[PDB]
Amino acid sequence: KKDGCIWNADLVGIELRVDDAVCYSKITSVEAVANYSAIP
Amino acid sequence: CDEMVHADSKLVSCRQGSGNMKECVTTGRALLPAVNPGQEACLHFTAPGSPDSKCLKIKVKRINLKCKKSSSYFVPDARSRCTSVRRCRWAGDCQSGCPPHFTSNSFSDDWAGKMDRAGLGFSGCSDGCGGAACGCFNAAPSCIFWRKWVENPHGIIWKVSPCAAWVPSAVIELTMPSGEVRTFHPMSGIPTQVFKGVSVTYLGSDMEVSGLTDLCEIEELKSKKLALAPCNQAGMGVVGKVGEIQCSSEESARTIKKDGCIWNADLVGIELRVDDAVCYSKITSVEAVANYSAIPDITAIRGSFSVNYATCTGEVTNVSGCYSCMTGAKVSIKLHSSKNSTAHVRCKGDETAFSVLEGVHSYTVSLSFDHAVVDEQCQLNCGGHESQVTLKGNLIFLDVPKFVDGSYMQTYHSTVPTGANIPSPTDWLNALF
Repeated sequence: KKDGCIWNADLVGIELRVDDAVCYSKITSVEAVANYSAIP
Repeated sequence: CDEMVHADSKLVSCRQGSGNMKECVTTGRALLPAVNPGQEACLHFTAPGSPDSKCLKIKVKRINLKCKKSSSYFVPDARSRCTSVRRCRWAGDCQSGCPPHFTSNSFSDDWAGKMDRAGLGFSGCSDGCGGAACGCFNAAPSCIFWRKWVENPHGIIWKVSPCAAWVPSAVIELTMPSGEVRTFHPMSGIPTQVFKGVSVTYLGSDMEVSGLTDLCEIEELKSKKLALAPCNQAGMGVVGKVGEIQCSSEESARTIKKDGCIWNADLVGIELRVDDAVCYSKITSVEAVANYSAIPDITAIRGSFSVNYATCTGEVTNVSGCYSCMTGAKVSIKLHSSKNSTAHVRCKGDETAFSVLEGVHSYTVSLSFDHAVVDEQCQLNCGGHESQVTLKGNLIFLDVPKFVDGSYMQTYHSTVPTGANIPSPTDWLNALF
């Protein structure tokens, strides 16, 4: 809800059909995407 | 299920809406290890009250390598048609200097402005024939107006997406404690979050990864077959790529009428003559232009659940054979219970927990386990504790008992054991000194 935080252009996966559109996404979780250590 | 992890019910907030059966609402986070393919994993729910509890079964089916549709675009089959209305000067009265501005949508010259069966084709004048040969008797030359259509009589449409990556993913079926079964495909190599009902599943272990070049998928709407290509894609049609017309409505993918889809500058082959213009094209079909092939720790996060809420006997019947095989041996138990309920672990089984569910009759539900020797003791299954015991000789991967041929070779191997040392001892005295 706060304006300070900032989106990504065309990040969210909207795709169309003959009737109505469905949702997908291409975002990545913080874990296991680029992780080089884990604190003991 | 062989691997099983119980919840962390320390989050306790249950409203006693009904006294006979309780109610509760809870959430949290869980960390269950990845099960082998072809088997289902469990998740046990606990309540401070004893009699009632539920379960949740997560079934895996396949391991494969797909990638997520970051975009989506349609491609019609372009064709180039072109018309020509040929006024001559003082009869079309068209300007001596051709108007450098051109109205690319209306064309008031031929019937005002209407729907154009082309997607933003261009406009222009031309050189001028004038004299007795063209016959309208004026000396000065005549401008000619031309159209170009990008058209599609009977299209075959392809939808394409440039993931340009490959990460492992699997097939998951889910079992809500209520009894719902909803399917979906989680991209569990990437921390994607698929939404359904109350729960969400996410990442696993990428125990193997591989690399591959810039390729992505081509699929046909009539479903001829499935095709693969270098499959370049962006917001615009770059030179020499597979996809030139990139158009974003299937219901408008037959004709060319939606604005979303985007042309190429000077793509269509209009050429002039002394009378009228003719059509050509330089577009390339998807096939045989750049084609490089032709196709022949799973964990979940919990939302605000909708958790819901006597005498019972076990009465086993038989035992099967497996120890140290990746599936385990299957055991059958014939129970009856006056209520619909779920069971729980045998403490002395010493291999895995339990999560059975029964109807109010005498049935049997069979589960998989492995052991060196059968013990089968100490289960707090259902309602009350019962201590039933089984006995059977389990089967393991061993040698062949059928013929006992290895017995004969075992007797032959132990041959002249003392003889060699006896000859060695006498030679040892000579060799040492």
